[PDB]
Amino acid sequence: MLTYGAPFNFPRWIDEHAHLLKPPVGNRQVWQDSDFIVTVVGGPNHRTDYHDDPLEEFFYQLRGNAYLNLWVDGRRERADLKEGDIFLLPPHVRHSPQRPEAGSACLVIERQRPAGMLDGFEWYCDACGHLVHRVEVQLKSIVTDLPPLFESFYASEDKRRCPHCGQVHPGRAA
Amino acid sequence: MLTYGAPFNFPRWIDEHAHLLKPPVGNRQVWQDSDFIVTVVGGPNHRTDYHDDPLEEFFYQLRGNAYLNLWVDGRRERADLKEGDIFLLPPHVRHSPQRPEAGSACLVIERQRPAGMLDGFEWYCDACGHLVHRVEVQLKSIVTDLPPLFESFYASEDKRRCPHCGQVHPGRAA
Ligand SMILES: Nc1c(C(=O)O)ccc(Cl)c1O
Ligand SMILES: Nc1c(C(=O)O)ccc(Cl)c1O
Ligand SMILES: [Fe+3]
Ligand SMILES: [Fe+3]
Ligand SMILES: [Fe+3]
Ligand SMILES: [Fe+3]
Repeated sequence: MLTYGAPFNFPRWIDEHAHLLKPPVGNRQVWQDSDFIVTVVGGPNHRTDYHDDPLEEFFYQLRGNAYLNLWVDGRRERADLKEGDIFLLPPHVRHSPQRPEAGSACLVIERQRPAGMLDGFEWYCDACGHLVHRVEVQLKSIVTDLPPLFESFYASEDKRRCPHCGQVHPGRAA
Repeated sequence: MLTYGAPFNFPRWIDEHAHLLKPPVGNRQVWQDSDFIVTVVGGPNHRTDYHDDPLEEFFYQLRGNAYLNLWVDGRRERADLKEGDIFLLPPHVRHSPQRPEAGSACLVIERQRPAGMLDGFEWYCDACGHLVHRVEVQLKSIVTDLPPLFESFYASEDKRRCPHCGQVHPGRAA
């Protein structure tokens, strides 16, 4: 049987769940308990973290503009997602999605991570660019597991303290 | 590094490769050698086969209309893909994509199949609806491996002969 239901108009679905896309992630999963994690992400979001996904991530910026802050070698990069753009991210490339515009919508498709394959969430220093803190987690829900992790980073100056130059990361204000 | 390149406008990409989408599949893969198999499928295609994918398949009918002939229990069903519709197909649900309109375009995303996980391609009888022929293959390319398989079915009345009522499947004319 069609465990995930019949086909349905996507633009309409987005219009109807627009009000449900809220910070910090701006996340909303389309189907539950599926191998393909299909989500729509809107704005304005609030991400100061760099995600380290063990698998690839597909992007299709349907509405509005957004961009991904990245690290390509050891340098911070910016990959813009102009409305209409699609993009496939190689596994493990560090990325921090910046979605500043309201009414924005990007289709993001990922995969359920196999047991033992963990996701990483990182923060780097503004000053020396050194790694400040990293949390590895067996990701069970890209919609609910995230906010709690960030909150623990923001609630601790010890986690935010750069082990290289001692600078304390701005927390939820960077 | 961005092994798959930078983001790019999708509508434009489709406009530029429109002429490359041809029968029987109407297939075109966006990125090569990736875990996520991202393809755009246009029309008019020519499919008389039912695909048995061991993994899920994501659909997003971007341009035009199409439909999937299915089997939901033992009955032939039809799941329409109206322009704008998205759909996630559970693994193994038998489906035969019918894409009759030219200039049509549907985003189809699947996964690279792990060794040992085979794909099935089937044909059923018009008369008794019984299974007429099934080929299992370690799918290495949903863009090039398909046509050769179908051609062998069409070139053999023995493969097309229903083991239940003896009716010979119409081949590439059903
Ligand atoms: N790319 C994202 C995004 C995003 O693109 O906004 C949000 C959540 C997660 Cl888990 C991601 O991997
Ligand atoms: N759904 C499809 C389609 C399709 O939707 O047209 C084409 C090729 C393959 Cl291998 C598929 O699984
Ligand atoms: Fe990510
Ligand atoms: Fe520092
Ligand atoms: Fe299929
Ligand atoms: Fe028959």
